[PDB]
Amino acid sequence: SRIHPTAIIEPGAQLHETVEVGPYAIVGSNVTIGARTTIGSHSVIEGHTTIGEDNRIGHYASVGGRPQDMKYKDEPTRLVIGDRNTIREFTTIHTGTVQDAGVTTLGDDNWIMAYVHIGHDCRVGSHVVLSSNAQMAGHVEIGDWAIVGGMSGVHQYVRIGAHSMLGGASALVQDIPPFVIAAGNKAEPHGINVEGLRRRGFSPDAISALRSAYRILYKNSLSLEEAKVQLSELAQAGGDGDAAVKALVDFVESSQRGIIR
Amino acid sequence: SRIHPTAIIEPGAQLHETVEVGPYAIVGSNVTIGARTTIGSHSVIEGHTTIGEDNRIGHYASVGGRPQDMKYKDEPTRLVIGDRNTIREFTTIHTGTVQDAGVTTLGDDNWIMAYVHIGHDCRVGSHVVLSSNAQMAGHVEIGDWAIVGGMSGVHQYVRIGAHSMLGGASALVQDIPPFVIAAGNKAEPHGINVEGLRRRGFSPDAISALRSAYRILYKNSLSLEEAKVQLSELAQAGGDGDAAVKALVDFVESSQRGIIR
Amino acid sequence: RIHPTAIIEPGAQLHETVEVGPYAIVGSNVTIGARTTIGSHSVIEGHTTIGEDNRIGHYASVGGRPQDMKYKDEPTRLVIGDRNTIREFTTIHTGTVQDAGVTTLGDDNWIMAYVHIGHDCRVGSHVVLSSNAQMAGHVEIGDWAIVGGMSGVHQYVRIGAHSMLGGASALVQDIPPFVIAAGNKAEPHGINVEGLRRRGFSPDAISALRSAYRILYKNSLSLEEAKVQLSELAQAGGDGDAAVKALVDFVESSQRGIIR
Repeated sequence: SRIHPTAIIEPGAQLHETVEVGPYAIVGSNVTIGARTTIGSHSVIEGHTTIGEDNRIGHYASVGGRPQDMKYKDEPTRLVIGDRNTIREFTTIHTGTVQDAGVTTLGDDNWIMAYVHIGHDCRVGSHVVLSSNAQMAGHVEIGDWAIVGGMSGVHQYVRIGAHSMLGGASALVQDIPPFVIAAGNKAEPHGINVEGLRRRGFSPDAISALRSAYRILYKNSLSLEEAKVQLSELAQAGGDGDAAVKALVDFVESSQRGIIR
Repeated sequence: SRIHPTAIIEPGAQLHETVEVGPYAIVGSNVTIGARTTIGSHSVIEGHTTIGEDNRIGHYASVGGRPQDMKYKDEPTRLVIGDRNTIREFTTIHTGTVQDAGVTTLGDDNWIMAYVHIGHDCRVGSHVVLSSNAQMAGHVEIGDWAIVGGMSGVHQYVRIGAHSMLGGASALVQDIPPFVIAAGNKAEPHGINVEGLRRRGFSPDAISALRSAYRILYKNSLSLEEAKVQLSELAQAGGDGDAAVKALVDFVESSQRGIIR
Repeated sequence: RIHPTAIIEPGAQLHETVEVGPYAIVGSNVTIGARTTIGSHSVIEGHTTIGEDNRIGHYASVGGRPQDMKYKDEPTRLVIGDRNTIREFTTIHTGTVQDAGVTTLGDDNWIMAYVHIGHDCRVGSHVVLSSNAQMAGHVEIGDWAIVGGMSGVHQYVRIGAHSMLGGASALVQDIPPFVIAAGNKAEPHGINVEGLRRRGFSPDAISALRSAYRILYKNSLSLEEAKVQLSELAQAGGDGDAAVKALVDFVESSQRGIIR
């Protein structure tokens, strides 16, 4: 049996014929699951939840549970998950709220370790690593390739930029710009994520441009507005780093909570 | 049917006819559950445990497990939970120890989020919010309406005053006085919980008296002895704030671990 | 003894006296020795060997695969000894072929709820891991060590025997044996005197260790100077000499360095 005889697939659940479901797991009536996804023993998949293909969901995974927001009134809010995600034990990923945009999202190729909590209305990209017991409150955005260290907590509405890194045992209450390492309680910036950018194929010129960008943003007493002018010009320098610097200034121009400093 | 056929209700458990119990849940022989309480799938309710009415206990909730105290020798100690509590996933609430009063207590209208841990002999009031992965070691008192932020740890024997707030990712090793906001590792005081109090119906004059009390206690260079005298006088001003200030000074005077500074 | 709803995969080797509660699962490569009990909903898997007189609670994930992205399904191992208490929502993982292929726990350990023991950890005996203490890969924990609740331990850190880590601490370097540490990040705060007394260390041995602590941390010595002076104390033939030797051998073998 691809579906264990002790699993409960509630009428209405839509599972591709190739989906495997382990013992004592439950799949709710409003769940849709794509090809080759596996669900481990004791997991509960619920909510108005769409899961993609080739996902490896472990034991005791709570996927699609309702928001922990006291304003939630049982609205059929949504959770959408892409492909090739690894989701480990004692994880929680919640659906959205009608006060925001009604949907929590997770992309592709993510690595979600044990005890990780993804609150209502989060938007997580692709190739993200969420280490053990990393916990995000509502409406957190996490860009592609970001790494969140273990036993870290992230405040509601915070944005974590693409290719950024949050050290373990950190408390993050403002935005991490893309490409930046942050750490501490509360978390502060500590340079460009050089090791990460090297492993991902960024050139020494692109990395060197981002080091300049970091200096401009943090180490010259520039106001955020003054920094944006300088960063915008650096983004047009004609170098390997142009696109990366443009992503940085687009992220800082759009910050709600402001950025860590 | 209200009790899922795969749920195990041990002979001797006393459930009101309207209690619902989901798949693969277990309810122990010494458990009592009152009207309209729902127990989610995979949950284990055990110990000498009394649960009230209209409680919403989610999946994978461990309610009434034995103390994690090396002195515990399988005594039939108790856990008492009131009415209208919401208890989410991967939660742990333990019975008491015979070295204290043999009981852990939770009142009514509490919001207990995922990964929350309530150790032996805790005394939790009503309208309390315990955010995700807030963990309380043994013998912690939590006053009505208090809020504890996510990923926060509270040392054994700490008291959390009514209407106080502890920020996320904080470590609390001394008492938080009622009406006070605190944050950090270790946690320090950061003023009166002004907006909380206003939303709960505290008058402008009551809040102003509490702001004055906060300065007396923390900002005016007074010894603890001098602050207690001045607080005792402020509590007799004849204003709306009198009862709140009295509660504050009565709390300060009863502290055994001391108050946060 | 085995609840009818428990799933014991063919191949699992359980002593006749092992008890297994409702809805628990024991994998085909697991061995479990005499008088060990497994609570409801627990999943015991991997190439896992568990000893005698263990008390494993509900929702215990024991023998799960490494969270290392390099893991490719190799038959790596977890070994647990005797008389361990392992509480709820715990995770203990097997090893990786990039280290020595095995995660190990000794005897008489107290493993509280939400504790995480990552791949390739090596945990001794009489260790207390308090609620939600989490250890990344390749963490070594010496005998009698106590790790406080909601603390995180970086990969490859070594916790010395008889040490203590306070709650809500973040440990990124080694704790020498016999030392108290606390904070985010964790810093040293003296010899664990109360611990040593309870465990039978003599007053002379404790005084030697306090002297050793000052040499290492309080006397403005370089590491190289401190090591020579600790070695000279270890050679002086007093009660406590073996303990001081253990300290300097630990400091000399540190890869990540010691907390300061």
